Amino acid sequence: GEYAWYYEGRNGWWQYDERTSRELEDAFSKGKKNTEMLIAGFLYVADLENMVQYRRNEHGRRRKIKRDIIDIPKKGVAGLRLD
Ligand SMILES: Nc1ncnc2c1ncn2[C@@H]1O[C@H](COP(=O)(O)O)[C@@H](O)[C@H]1O[C@H]1O[C@H](COP(=O)(O)O)[C@@H](O)[C@H]1O
Repeated sequence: GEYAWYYEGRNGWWQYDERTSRELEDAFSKGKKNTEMLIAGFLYVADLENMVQYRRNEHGRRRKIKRDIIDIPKKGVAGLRLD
């Protein structure tokens, strides 16, 4: 039973990078309703009640997030395609 964090792409799921995934897991484990993440130098909000992420300070997409097993189909990790 091993788990990872994922964010929605247009037609699939991407796994979060290792550091961010650990931060999400910490926040989830403490019962936090939300947390902030640094993604490529930009601040994002992870809303753990509604299970969505979005950029903190400027416009962007709302992406679904989920916590699921490692052994699911996925597109890659943090924008780096699996080959
Ligand atoms: N948690 C994250 N980790 C890495 N990159 C991210 C993340 N959140 C946003 N970005 C990137 O930040 C940009 C703006 O996202 P927005 O509007 O939400 O703030 C996007 O390019 C985001 O990257 C995604 O989309 C790419 C295409 O994936 P397809 O739809 O073809 O599956 C792919 O690189 C994928 O990683």
